[PDB]
Amino acid sequence: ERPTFYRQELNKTIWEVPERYQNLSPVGSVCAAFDTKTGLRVAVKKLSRPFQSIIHAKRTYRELRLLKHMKHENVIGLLDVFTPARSLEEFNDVYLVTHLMGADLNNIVKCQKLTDDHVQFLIYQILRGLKYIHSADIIHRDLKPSNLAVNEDCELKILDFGLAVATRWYRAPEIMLNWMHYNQTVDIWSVGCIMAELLTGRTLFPGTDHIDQLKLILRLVGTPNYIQSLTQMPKMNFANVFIGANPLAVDLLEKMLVLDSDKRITAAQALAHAYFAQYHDPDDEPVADPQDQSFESRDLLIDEWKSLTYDEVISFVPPPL
Ligand SMILES: CCCCCCCCO[C@@H]1O[C@H](CO)[C@@H](O)[C@H](O)[C@H]1O
Repeated sequence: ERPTFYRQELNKTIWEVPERYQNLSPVGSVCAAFDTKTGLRVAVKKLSRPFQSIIHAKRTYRELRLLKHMKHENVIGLLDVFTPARSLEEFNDVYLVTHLMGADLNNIVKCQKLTDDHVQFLIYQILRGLKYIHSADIIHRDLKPSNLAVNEDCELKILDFGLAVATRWYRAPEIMLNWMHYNQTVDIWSVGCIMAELLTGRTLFPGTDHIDQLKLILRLVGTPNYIQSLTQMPKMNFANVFIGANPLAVDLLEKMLVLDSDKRITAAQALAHAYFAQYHDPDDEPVADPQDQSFESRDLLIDEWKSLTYDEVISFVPPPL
């Protein structure tokens, strides 16, 4: 049951891992390995400093639990979680294992010319995935082409949250102006820009800095403070803009790239949209199981949070095959 572990020096860090994980190679805390058992390419993350203090011990607990909970075909899943520790008394480090995908959306877009057929399929999957994360009270906030992975079968997974500027390009306006209580539809704005890049092959808002990213946005959607001082920009007609896009692609877009986060279509509404008629299937578009958050109101010592995390690691069961 317990694997043989081996040890290794990598970026001034000694990694200790089960012997199934071979060829460890860091990228930028995170190593790519080859899982000889499963013949699968994997990423292995070793956690930075769990149990650092009390607020981290607790954050490590909460987020491990959130991650264990993820089970959906369009969302990164946990293949494995382990520690070389042989007892709670010596438990310090925690390792996470997920599979490494092969391609992602940015390397794809920068190499091949997609048809509307390809686009409809990719976005459906992204939205189906987004429906699920949102339903689990999560707000991803860095949705970008490089963190949208696709494997051989063209199955796409959303990758990069509770885990780890090209991002500013896909960021919702309200996220750049330090709103404090922003909405889940910040993620739908991201989808809209990704979608626009799929339809055309080009970056919609390739802006350098904050205010300038924003000048570029105003130039598409027209002007809605330092804004009561910004130039008059009239609203562009999206059909005149996206020369080729299925007029259904354009209507969905018109509803994603809206400034008022209150009027922006949700993940669930967008799935029901006529652009997705061939894939839309309401009885296989599931939401997250309720999770218990009793611990959320507990006030324990660091070795209690560590005790609990330990027990989560130990109890983890991997995906069947
Ligand atoms: C220069 C334009 C910047 C963006 C304009 C408004 C962005 C989103 O809109 C606003 O965002 C808030 C948080 O999500 C909400 O509380 C507001 O009700 C909503 O209208």
